Amino acid sequence: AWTPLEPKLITRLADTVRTKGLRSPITMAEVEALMSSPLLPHDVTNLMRVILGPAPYALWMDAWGVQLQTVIAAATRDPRHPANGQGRGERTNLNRLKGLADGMVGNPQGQAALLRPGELVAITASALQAFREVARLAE
Amino acid sequence: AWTPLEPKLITRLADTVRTKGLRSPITMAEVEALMSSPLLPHDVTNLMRVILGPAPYALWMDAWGVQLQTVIAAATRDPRHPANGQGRGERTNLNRLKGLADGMVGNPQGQAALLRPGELVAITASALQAFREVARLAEPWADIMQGPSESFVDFANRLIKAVEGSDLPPSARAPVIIDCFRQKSQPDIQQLIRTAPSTLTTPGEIIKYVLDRQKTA
Amino acid sequence: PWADIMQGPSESFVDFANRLIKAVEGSDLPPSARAPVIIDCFRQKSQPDIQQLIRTAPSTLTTPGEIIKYVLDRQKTA
Amino acid sequence: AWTPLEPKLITRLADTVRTKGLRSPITMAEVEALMSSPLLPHDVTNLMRVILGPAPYALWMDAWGVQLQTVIAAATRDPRHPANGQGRGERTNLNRLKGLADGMVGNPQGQAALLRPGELVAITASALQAFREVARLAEPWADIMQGPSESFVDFANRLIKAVEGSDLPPSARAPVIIDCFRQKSQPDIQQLIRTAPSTLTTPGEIIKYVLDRQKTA
Amino acid sequence: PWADIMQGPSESFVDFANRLIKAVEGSDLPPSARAPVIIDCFRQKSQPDIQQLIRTAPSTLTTPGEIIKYVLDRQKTA
Amino acid sequence: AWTPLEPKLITRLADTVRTKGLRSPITMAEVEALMSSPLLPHDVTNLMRVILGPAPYALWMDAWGVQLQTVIAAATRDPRHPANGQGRGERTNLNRLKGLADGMVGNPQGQAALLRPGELVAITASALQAFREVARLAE
Amino acid sequence: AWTPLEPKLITRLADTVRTKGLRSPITMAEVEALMSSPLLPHDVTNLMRVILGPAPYALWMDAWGVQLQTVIAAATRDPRHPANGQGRGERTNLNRLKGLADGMVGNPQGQAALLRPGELVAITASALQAFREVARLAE
Amino acid sequence: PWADIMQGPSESFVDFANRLIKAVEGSDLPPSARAPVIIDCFRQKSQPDIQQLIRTAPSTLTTPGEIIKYVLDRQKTA
Amino acid sequence: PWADIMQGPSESFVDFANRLIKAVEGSDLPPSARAPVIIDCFRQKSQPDIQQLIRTAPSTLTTPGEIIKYVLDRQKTA
Amino acid sequence: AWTPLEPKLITRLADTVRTKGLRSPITMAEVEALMSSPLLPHDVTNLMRVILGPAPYALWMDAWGVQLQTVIAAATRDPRHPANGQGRGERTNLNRLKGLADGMVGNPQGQAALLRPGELVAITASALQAFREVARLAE
Repeated sequence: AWTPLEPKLITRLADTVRTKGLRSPITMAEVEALMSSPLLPHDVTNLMRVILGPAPYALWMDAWGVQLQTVIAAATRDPRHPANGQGRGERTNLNRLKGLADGMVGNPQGQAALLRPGELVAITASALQAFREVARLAE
Repeated sequence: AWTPLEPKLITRLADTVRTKGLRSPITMAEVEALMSSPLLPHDVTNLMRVILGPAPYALWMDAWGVQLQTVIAAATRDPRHPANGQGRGERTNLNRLKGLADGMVGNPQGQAALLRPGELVAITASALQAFREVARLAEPWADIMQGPSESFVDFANRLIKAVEGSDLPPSARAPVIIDCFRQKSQPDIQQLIRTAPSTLTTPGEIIKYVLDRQKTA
Repeated sequence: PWADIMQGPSESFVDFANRLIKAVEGSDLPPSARAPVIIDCFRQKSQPDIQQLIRTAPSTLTTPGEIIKYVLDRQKTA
Repeated sequence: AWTPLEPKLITRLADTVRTKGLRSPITMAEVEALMSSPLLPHDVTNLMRVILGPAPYALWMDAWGVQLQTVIAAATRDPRHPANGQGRGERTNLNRLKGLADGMVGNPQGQAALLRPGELVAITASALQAFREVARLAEPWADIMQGPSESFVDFANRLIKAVEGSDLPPSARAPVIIDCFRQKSQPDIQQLIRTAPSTLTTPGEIIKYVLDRQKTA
Repeated sequence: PWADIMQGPSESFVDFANRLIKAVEGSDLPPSARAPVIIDCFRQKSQPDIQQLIRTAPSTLTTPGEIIKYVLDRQKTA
Repeated sequence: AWTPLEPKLITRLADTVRTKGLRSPITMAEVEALMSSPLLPHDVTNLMRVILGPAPYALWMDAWGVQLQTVIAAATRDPRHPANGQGRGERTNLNRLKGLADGMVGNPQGQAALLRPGELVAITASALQAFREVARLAE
Repeated sequence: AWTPLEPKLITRLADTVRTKGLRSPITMAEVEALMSSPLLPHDVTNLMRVILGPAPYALWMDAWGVQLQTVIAAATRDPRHPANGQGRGERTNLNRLKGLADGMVGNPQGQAALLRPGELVAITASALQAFREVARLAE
Repeated sequence: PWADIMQGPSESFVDFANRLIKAVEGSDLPPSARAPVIIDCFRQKSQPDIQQLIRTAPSTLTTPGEIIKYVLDRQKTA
Repeated sequence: PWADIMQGPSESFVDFANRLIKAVEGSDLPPSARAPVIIDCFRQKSQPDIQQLIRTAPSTLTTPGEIIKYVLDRQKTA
Repeated sequence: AWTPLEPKLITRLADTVRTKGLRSPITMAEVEALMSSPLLPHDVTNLMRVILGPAPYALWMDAWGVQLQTVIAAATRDPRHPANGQGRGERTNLNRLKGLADGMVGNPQGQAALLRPGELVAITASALQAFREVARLAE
């Protein structure tokens, strides 16, 4: 069952990003805090939509896609990925990682249903690395 | 039984509207949050009275009336409305939607008594759409230039904001943002984008490239 | 005092409308005299650009909300 | 048997390119007209030598080579090309397409002898696409303003020309033209469009409305 | 002469309309040609502020009286 | 039998309108005075032709037509109008009110013959209201 | 069988429109000349694309649509239109007039196949009236 | 004379390239010396804005067509 | 002191590079920290024309010699 | 046995480079003179360290590396290089050309011991071409 993040925590994090900036160690610590439980693509996408401005959000979408593509290359380079399965029918496509696959587009409940925990942690680590890249790039 | 919304949440939402404005995505998210349970006309009316100023409140009353009238036209166009009933005696008049009907004027308890859940959700959706209209109305992309002293991320933020919060179709925002990056964004960055050995086909890619190769100053 | 409210040279129109409606509704006027006063104050205050914008209205505006909507539509973006 | 194109038609086409330019729709129509029958490499080469200046001719040679190389890649990707044959001995090399193969260099009769009709039509389509590329390259919408003394039909002509002859998708031209009519087109016409009792949702409708209610001066 | 009548830079509109209607009705035109001439003289004379005011009329004005009423309503008070 | 209004009274009223204007209470009182007996369309038309300038006269013709049209709408909304009759053959057309009907065009005697007293008082009240509108509009 | 108009005549007409303008009587005579035989929607559309600038072409598309809509209203007001038939299965839709119907989009040969001569003359008269409107409007 | 050709202050670049290629190919140079001369004349003529535009080319341009394409891409729209 | 070295407004780039490399190699830095410091001093000193020239390098320059070669190739002849 | 170049000749060559520059034909002739006998990597490296400034020395190191890499590509393209041998055990690596191989780093005697005469002449020609490139580049 999907539970959304508190809008109070999200508002506090947005104001933190607004006053301290993207690169302060306190901001990265707060992001790591709100990046503790494995989030669904819907959660991370809306979180970055709210805390980041328009141009940093575009940059972050780009960087997140690139990092997820690196993850999928490593996944096709190793059939023992915690997102993959043993047979070929469990291979994870980027539509399933970005939340674009069938039964997931716009629906967080179905998303949480079909996604694997390894998928969730890989998406989360990818999003964190992308946030780091964009923060280092913006300023 | 009617339970009022917390004045603490209402005060926080009012201050959010006061600092961030009516159109910020955080404000719309907060309104969607306080618009979660189906509200009675009394609740939404007092909520908009408190969070909105006088002139936006007048505009919102107008827009809410218009949207409720569209709803009632659709209701008389379909006898299977969740606010309607099967017989003609359950047809829902605008006095019952705006809370003006008999046994409802000024009394939220009686309101909650006589109203249907379909009535409540229709009123709530109408009020949300009216709030969106008024927010879009209360507060030009083709006039945006990068100032001589302005940084590029500020210019990109301002431009993307003005382009996405405008009347363009959703499928026309990215090409417009790109072509505005290319023609605005004073000639140093113009030449920096022009002499791109790779083809940049996304605002994010253009922003990344410019941030990499920009003249540190 | 409502009759002393003017739209400043740099003030936007929604702020002026908010201030004016506040001062008119929080005053000693009868309830049935607020809308005509708000309209006639929109027409005579609200510095001559908006005055001419309201004057040359092909439609007849008979409500403060309608005047506000019209002015917000056709206002000089600046 | 090879028959040359009339020098009268070629002279008329050259003067058309000289007065109207490379990108006018009348010029492209005339080129399509003289590109009706499948031409031999000699014909197209001499035609572009005559109608184009030196620098556009260099650009066109480059673009024609690139397009022919794409064609030959598609040909090696499909043995059923109308220029190819079934066996490997009919595979078509770029020397045969550009007219550089044995028995063809400088001789149009031998050229017409050895060439295939599929070869001819592929060469012709390649040359047409290369001409389009060079024409788009040889000669900004977001910088167009209506001058203080300029009429509105001239401004609309210039703006529609620059918007349709640009890199925008076809589905993004009308909204951009409308929003440029609204934000450019100096504040008298801006206010004239703003105070439109009807909603104008097409550049033609906006042009008609403005032409009706414009300030005669 | 009616075709030489212009609205002066400082003249009001009712004086200009009076002068023009006087000169048009007291002339050699047929009776069935006075109203169209008066209208088309209101549109082309009557210095460009009122010209643009008549041009941007959301309704179609088909009578000198209607044009006079419209202009008197929406005129720039000065 | 039709009796014309005195040109002396009309000249005095015209000079009153010329010096005091259209909107002064003395002018409206004088108009009410000369609007005492029910006038035929000929009388009111010539009166407004003489006392009003050309442009106010055009405005007044417009306003008089509009008010007479409102009167005729009320008349078709009530068959008991003092201008109407009981049967449908007495319904009053605008040609009969404006003096344009058959046997009335340009002839005040025939006008006075065919017109009803209710017709006369309705025409008179309409003309007075139109004069008020034009006076409020001119200045 | 469809035969295109000569590009020489079209070039001469375009230069006539360029030097004399849209409203000169010589230009209207030349347009009437090139509007002699009933043209297919493809022909008139390309002709106006070539001879008219971008903004006059937009205006002309609007006016042509309006005039064709008036024609279709008259057609549904009279089942004896030379474009219509006797039964309801021959009723002519605007997709068939503007060349947007099935089997006609972009293909002039199929266009000439399915279209009626009454359809062609109605389209032609509509286009001529639209050209007149736009010419009167542009200058 | 090819060695006397300069790009005028108001002249576009395609006109200058046309004139230069015409004068170089219609001259007494050997056929194998036209391309290097055209390139080195693009670099030293073609007033200093385009000179600096060609100088700061991240890629090496080794053909008049490539230089023309690059300059047409990155030229200062004016 | 290496951290106080700036390229003068009139100084050429090879003189500035010579002075900077001299002061960096004849200082108290470890041997493994000279190349990164020389690069980052080329990027932040070396007045903004050369700063932008190095910034907009389509290739990644990872050595002082490569930076010097690139700048000498694409420098503004003056 | 390794014999160093005279510091008197090196001082004269350094002053020649200082007064005449890098590109003068007299300077290139002097370099060709001091480039007569096949030099060990130590000799050429110290020579360029002394006669060239810091920035030209960096440029020259770059160019020398590139030219030596071209030489090693030609060497792997032909097993009959005077630096190579017949078997695969005599293939010459860039560590042996730049003097970085085992038993050579910093020791000119061991360098002269293990190096081949073909190796020496290839290194020398590479260094001369690199000097020419840097001289053409510096001014």
